[PDB]
Amino acid sequence: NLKIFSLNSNPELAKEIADIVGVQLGKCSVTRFSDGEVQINIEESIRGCDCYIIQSTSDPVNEHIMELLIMVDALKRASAKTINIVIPYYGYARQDRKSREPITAKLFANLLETAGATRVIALDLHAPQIQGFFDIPIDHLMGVPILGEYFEGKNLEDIVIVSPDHGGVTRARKLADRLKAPIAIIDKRMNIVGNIEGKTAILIDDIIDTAGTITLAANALVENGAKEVYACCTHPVLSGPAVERINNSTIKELVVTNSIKLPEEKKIERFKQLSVGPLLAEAIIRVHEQQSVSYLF
Amino acid sequence: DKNLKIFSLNSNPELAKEIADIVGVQLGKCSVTRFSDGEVQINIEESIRGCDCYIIQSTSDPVNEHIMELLIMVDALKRASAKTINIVIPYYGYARQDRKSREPITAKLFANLLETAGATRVIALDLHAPQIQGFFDIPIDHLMGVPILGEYFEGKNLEDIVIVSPDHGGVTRARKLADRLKAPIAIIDKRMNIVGNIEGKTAILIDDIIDTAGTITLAANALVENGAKEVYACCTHPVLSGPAVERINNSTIKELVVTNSIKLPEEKKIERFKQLSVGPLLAEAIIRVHEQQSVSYLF
Amino acid sequence: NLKIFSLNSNPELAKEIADIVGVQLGKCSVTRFSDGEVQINIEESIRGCDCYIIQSTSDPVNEHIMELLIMVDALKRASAKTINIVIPYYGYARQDRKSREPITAKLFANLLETAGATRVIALDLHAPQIQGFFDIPIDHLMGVPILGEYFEGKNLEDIVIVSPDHGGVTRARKLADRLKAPIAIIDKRMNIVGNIEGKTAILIDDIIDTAGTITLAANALVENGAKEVYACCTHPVLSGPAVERINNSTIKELVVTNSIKLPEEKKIERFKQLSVGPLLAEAIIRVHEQQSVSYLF
Amino acid sequence: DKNLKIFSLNSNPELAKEIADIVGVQLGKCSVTRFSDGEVQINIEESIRGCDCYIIQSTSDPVNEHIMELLIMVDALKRASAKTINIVIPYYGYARQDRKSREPITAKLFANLLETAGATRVIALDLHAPQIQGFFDIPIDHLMGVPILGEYFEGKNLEDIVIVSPDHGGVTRARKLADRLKAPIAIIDKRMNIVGNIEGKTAILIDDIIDTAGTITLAANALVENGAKEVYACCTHPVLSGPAVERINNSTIKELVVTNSIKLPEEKKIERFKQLSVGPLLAEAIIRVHEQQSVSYLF
Amino acid sequence: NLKIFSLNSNPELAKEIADIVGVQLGKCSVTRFSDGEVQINIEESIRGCDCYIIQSTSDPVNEHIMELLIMVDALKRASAKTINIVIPYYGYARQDRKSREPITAKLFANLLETAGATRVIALDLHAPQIQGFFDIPIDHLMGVPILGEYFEGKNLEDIVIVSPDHGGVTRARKLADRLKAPIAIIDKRMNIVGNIEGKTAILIDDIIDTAGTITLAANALVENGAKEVYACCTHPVLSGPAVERINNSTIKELVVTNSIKLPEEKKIERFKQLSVGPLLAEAIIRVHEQQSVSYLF
Amino acid sequence: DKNLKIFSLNSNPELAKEIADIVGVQLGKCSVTRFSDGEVQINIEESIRGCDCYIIQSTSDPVNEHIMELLIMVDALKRASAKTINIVIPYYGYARQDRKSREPITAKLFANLLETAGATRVIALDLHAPQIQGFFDIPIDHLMGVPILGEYFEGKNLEDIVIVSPDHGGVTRARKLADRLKAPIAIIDKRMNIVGNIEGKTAILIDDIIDTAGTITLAANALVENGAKEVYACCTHPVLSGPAVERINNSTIKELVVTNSIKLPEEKKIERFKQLSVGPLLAEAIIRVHEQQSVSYLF
Ligand SMILES: CP(=O)(O)OC[C@H]1O[C@@H](n2cnc3c(N)ncnc32)[C@H](O)[C@@H]1O
Ligand SMILES: CP(=O)(O)OC[C@H]1O[C@@H](n2cnc3c(N)ncnc32)[C@H](O)[C@@H]1O
Ligand SMILES: CP(=O)(O)OC[C@H]1O[C@@H](n2cnc3c(N)ncnc32)[C@H](O)[C@@H]1O
Ligand SMILES: CP(=O)(O)OC[C@H]1O[C@@H](n2cnc3c(N)ncnc32)[C@H](O)[C@@H]1O
Ligand SMILES: CP(=O)(O)OC[C@H]1O[C@@H](n2cnc3c(N)ncnc32)[C@H](O)[C@@H]1O
Ligand SMILES: CP(=O)(O)OC[C@H]1O[C@@H](n2cnc3c(N)ncnc32)[C@H](O)[C@@H]1O
Repeated sequence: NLKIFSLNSNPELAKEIADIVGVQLGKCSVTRFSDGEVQINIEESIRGCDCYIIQSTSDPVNEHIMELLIMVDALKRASAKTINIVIPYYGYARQDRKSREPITAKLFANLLETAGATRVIALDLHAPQIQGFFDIPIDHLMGVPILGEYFEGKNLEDIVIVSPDHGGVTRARKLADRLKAPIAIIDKRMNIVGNIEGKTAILIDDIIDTAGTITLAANALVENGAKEVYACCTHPVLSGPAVERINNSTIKELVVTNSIKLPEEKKIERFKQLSVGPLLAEAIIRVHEQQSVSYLF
Repeated sequence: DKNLKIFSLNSNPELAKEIADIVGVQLGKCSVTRFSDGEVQINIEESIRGCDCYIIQSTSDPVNEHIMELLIMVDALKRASAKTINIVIPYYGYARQDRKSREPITAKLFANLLETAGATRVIALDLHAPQIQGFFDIPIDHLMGVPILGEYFEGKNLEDIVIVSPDHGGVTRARKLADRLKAPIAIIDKRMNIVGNIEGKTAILIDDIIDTAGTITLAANALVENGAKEVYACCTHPVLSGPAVERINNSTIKELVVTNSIKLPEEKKIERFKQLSVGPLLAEAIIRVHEQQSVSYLF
Repeated sequence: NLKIFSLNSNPELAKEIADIVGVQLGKCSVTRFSDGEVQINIEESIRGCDCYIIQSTSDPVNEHIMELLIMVDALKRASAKTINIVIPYYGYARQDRKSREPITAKLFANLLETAGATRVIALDLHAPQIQGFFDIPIDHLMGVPILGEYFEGKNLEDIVIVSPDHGGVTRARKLADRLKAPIAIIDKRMNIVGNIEGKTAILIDDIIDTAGTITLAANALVENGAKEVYACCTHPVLSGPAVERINNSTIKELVVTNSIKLPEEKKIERFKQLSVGPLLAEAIIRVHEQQSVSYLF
Repeated sequence: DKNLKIFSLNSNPELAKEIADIVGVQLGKCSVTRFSDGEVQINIEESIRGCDCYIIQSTSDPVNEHIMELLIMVDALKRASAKTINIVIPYYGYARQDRKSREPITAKLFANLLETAGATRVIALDLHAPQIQGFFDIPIDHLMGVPILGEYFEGKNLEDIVIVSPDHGGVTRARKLADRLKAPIAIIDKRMNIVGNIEGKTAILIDDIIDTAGTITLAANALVENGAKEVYACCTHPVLSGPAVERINNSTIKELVVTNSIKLPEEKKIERFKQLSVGPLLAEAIIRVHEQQSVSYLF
Repeated sequence: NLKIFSLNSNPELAKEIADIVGVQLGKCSVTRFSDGEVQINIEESIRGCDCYIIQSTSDPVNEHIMELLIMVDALKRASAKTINIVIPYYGYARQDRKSREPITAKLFANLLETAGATRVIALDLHAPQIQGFFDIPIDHLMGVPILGEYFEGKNLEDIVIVSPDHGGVTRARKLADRLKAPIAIIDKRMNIVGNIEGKTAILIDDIIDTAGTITLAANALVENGAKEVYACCTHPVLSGPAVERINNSTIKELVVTNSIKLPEEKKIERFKQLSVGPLLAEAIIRVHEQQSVSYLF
Repeated sequence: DKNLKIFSLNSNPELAKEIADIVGVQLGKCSVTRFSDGEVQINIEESIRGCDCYIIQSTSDPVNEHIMELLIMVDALKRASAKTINIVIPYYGYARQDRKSREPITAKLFANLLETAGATRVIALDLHAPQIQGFFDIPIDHLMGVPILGEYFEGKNLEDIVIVSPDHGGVTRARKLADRLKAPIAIIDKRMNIVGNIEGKTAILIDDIIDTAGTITLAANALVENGAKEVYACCTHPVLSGPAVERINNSTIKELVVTNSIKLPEEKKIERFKQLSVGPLLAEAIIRVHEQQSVSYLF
């Protein structure tokens, strides 16, 4: 009785997951009328089923958010037993606190619960406490282990983990612990805090948006005598001049995951993308059958 | 009062600017940008603590983007301690998805989203279905727009006119206008056929919304094909998506009358055309609502 | 684990349904104390069962509404697994919009959900959008097909479907499509709009309340040269002088359903009542077992 | 203020008219008819936008009809943008169904219905159970009615009196009156027996409600049968259903004292009887509540 | 799939129950940090299970209330299927009505539902209508039968049941009906109402807190010529000088239940404690398997 | 206005008394006792019907007792018809339990409890996590406390200073202070190691909370061990549980700076120490909030 659907955000990721678990993406239409309104029409009875919806609320965030919500509404109204959401990328998660502004990450939670979600599955939220913005169950998969493993495997010499900013220090520590390495941060107010001479430095953030912060960081590192420089993040937002900026940066290589569907029209040069499909696929099953999900950490 | 702060999001600023000027107030200062990211950014550069904020926004194309900024705004205001957050919606997008099989009822989902976000009340103009009004549990005032069009045509001084309902759902609206003008009604039983006398008459086609202009142009031509003196068309909401304009410019429609509830496509112009403003009405509605003077008086 | 109960509105309809599906109406007392308060006392354990309640909120609407709500409350408090409501006739559905008035159809929805309903099954609501006044699942059975079939079977000549008023046009179309006939409406402000000379006209509304609107319509038709006249509606409210007015009308025959229990003390003369028990009975099962309910349209 | 609009539904208009006159206000104008259909119709012919509306209604026989109109009224008002919708319930029907097996707790369901409909607050008089007060989450002020009856009897100047509790639940209420009159108490341990000295005494029977008058008449007669000087009976809520009147007119009760919280049956009259008004109290309660002057001062 | 947990209130009672039903108290830590905050850490996957929590909100009420709530939250967030609460002693139940005060018994209900409870099982609430403060199902076990049986068994002569105060009369009647005895009350404003000369009197209240009310009652009885005096209550709160006062009273014997864990440091002399474990144990099962719970009255 | 009623529960009365005196108001009269039973008793001896009540309470040790009385108070006030029930929390207990496995998120449960009880809004000071702010849906103003400490140190006129983050989460806070003082930052990468130049410097250790004083003392000593001119330490919330005091009195900390958000242990005194008051700030916050004057101006 398990049905999985993919909306428009990251279909390639969604089929990969579906194949790993072993089902066919649901028969559903997420269409559009002449104006600009979405017309969801579920092409099959899901009465009493456990439906999983896969969707990253990546660019354009508002459109993806709305179709997600409308789908939920369609499912709820159509008598699904559970409506479970799998969000590889939680858009608006940076707007998690306040001088005279909204807290969109919270508004979203509230919208999703209103719409009718039963539970949520997420990957590396910008702030781990966003988890508390919900009152329905939510499982938080972490993504650092994946990158750690790819780096661990690289066998680089005297490496140092670097936090591009003041909020990254925790994440940097998590990765520093894996590779058993020291940490240093970019005190950009721009300055380096910590020994980093002749070292292989790895820059890491949760999201690489405009690639502004990070490229500037990599160059400063080099400018301060670092053997070579790598950069990784979970969510490849790469908006604006991001690609051009990186292709021109000193970054030996950029490591990212497929939580967000890559821009088809512009390619990073030195680059590697790891998949998170295996991880989410495993969580679906484990949640669907009620097996320890904590077992994956 | 000085607690009447009014904001305009991106849907129809010209209309907003107008309703604010008419009222006699400066549009609240508010950063309503989008990050390059596409996510919506909001700064409200003016303490609104304890104020009564009115937000003006049509959820017209693109509906999902406008809906989201509206919601985010509300959230900003609620979190920033506004006293009341009142929504003025000249055009309620998704009002066509008002029932089901296995389909959603987006007009209802929206209501639910808006109340969740934190709205205090709503002001609307000609909803596709008057019962959408009941999808809310917060107060909502529903302004009719027919009177405005009625009046334009009345001063046109036409003779031998018949009001026409393009479809099976328009009959009520057609009646409202037929009354206001003391004219008979006829409908297009498109299954396509005319039901009622219309020979040599000046026919006025009326719908709440003119979207693709498909339904209506085809209607006008059929009228002509059935010997009607001349043909006019009106609606409140000018959605005009797709080939709408081209289709009308080529239609037999002597003239198309619409309101400025939805911001007109800047890049394509109807030829024989007239747009009436609904700013005076909403401005009036806001005032009455704000000071608690009867508004039923409009309706 | 399926239990069905009948309150006081339309017990004959309720037993018919119960027999079709195959169970015994629940052991429950819907009594009254000396004053005028209802005393519900469920004569059997329904702990963990799926309870279906059958009730039309017909005259007197307020009494029927209250017992329904009290029953729900009794069931909820007694640990039913699901409390599902089957409403053959949704009273107050005409009060679905606003000059300075309530929207009772919405207040009701809200009351029913507060009381504890799990879902609703309805037949021909005055306004299809009332369906959206709820946030719990609701299935809307339509009743026109039934009447269409009885008319289709009649083999009448050059028939025309007539909408007694400006709101009936949609319904009229639905029936016009069945019998493959043309439509005409009564533009009562009173006038006929459309060809209807020498035709067999069928008047149709969702409800025939005081029978005012409709009788006056039938006579006007005749007065405008119509071969003969029939009239149908789903819900036979027939309040006031309704019967007398029809018995005196020109209506060759009046077709109605048993959604509302007929006045025992006054009989229409030329008349036919079709049952909706088979339809609802089928919906119960299909909902209870989770089979496509959309399959019935 | 002029924002104190008061409405009366059908339960007890004489009482309502009185509380309005006392306060000094004209009862809000409101069509509160029923369609022939039996469904309840409502028009509120007077903009109440932004006003503070008080609704007066006992949910007495028929309880379900009165409950429904009350709810529909509230809905009308909420949808029509009243500022506050405050309910004044002289008699809270269903207060006897206050706990369970497989039975409902209607007093609670009601609270939940009233809040759902949209009430802002409630004012009540002698609930069958004081803890019903906790079934709400909106503010509720509970007026006691014993003081009123206490005072009538006090000025009667009787001697050698004993307060009697008709049953096991009345003992508290009996105490309240025994105190207010400095008298002893005795109860009817009906399982039927007297518990306490009562010989040659003037006994006063008191219950919150006198419904079928079954319990109480039988009590009075037993008292007499046990040598009591004379017997009086009082209660706040005169439900008097069934054979109540006949039973009392035939009882040994020298006199029955009640309040006008429930509208008296027009077609049958008690013989030896006295009705005290609770209008002055509620009127007072409304005023204090409305201007926010302490009301605990009553209680 | 049934798991039972015990928090800190009455663990002895909790194990007794667990043994009767047949399971092991859950693997969970209800710890404390240096400051004073509780750290709940559920030592095992309960995903999809039906969890029963046993806890009396006895002294200290606020601490016990908070751990209960935190546990619920932990369970809800951890995906329990149902979170069912067994409360042998409902603290704050005397604060059930209002001159300018809170109604804590109601605030509590609201807190418990917010936290995430599915249902409640309680024993002798101070006010039976507290039952209505909830909107989730609640089963109310009564405790008088137990004491009745112990008294019935005692074979005492011409006994009279006594209500220490004006609110106890109902409870007194329930017990008077068991032993087929008459009732009398203490009209303390202090006076006796009813014949009680040379009789064996049994004083009964739901709770014996400071033992003030009751000891003073017993002595008055004696002072009015009563053959001998016994006293019973369900909930042994015994705060303050309670024990000393009773040990010095004329009470031949005090009968109580183990709904509240007895003060380890001070012992009543003439005393008997009956267990309520068998009763609750039976309710767990019957609720868990959905069998008539009403069957136990 | 005279509708600014302020109450103090048991957490930090000296602070409360101060914020009330500063504002210029008499602390609302309210019995806030506990029965011998241990259950909390509440009488509010002063009609507050229609008033705007502010409650001051840190949910410091014992957290559960303070939380419960706060909730019960709110309940009392809500049931007693207060107009607004506004909470001032100098110290938000449980802010450390802000995420998960199989653990609760008590900071969130609390928010949910407070809103259920009936709060209208919240005023807080330096939450452990700024996003806790989003756990609420009622308005909440978050006051930063760094400015206060910044200023003390600024007037100390030190030279060659470095701000130090005891741990991986403090880096932001350290930056805020480094900025306000134009100093560099260094952190303790305790996995224990120093990251950044700190030789011969005057180091200031800063955390939001100093609980067991474990983390920080060990940090100060390591600094010294790495050749730092001298060492100071500051935090907003002085939890000082366990061996905290003893550990600091023995540490190398030249001086410890804290605020009075949490009431100091009466039985044990730090030696080299300075406590700054946050009363002026909250007092100011209350006023701005109450009259609806911008408060962002603080932050
Ligand atoms: C760097 P931080 O400590 O994560 O601070 C978060 C800030 O980034 C901003 N922000 C939120 N949405 C973002 C977006 N899409 N574009 C850029 N930054 C974002 C917000 O103003 C927020 O206060
Ligand atoms: C418009 P109607 O003929 O009164 O019936 C409503 C129908 O319009 C459809 N619909 C909803 N959104 C639409 C849109 N943007 N464009 C066209 N039709 C739409 C619905 O599927 C529904 O079947
Ligand atoms: C004919 P319509 O377009 O369905 O308009 C509905 C109107 O009928 C009225 N109405 C509602 N309840 C009704 C009833 N029981 N009696 C008569 N008409 C009703 C309402 O005032 C409502 O506005
Ligand atoms: C009235 P009591 O003796 O205090 O106990 C309450 C009982 O009255 C019953 N009851 C509820 N509604 C009633 C009514 N209208 N008439 C008589 N008894 C009723 C309940 O079933 C309950 O058992
Ligand atoms: C004797 P009663 O009729 O049960 O009245 C209940 C009263 O006892 C008081 N009360 C509540 N909590 C109590 C406690 N823990 N200590 C003493 N009495 C309590 C309350 O003020 C309440 O109004
Ligand atoms: C404090 P951190 O190093 O920023 O990470 C938060 C951790 O502190 C823990 N925690 C929560 N409450 C605590 C308390 N009172 N004392 C110490 N740690 C606590 C949580 O378990 C969580 O793992």
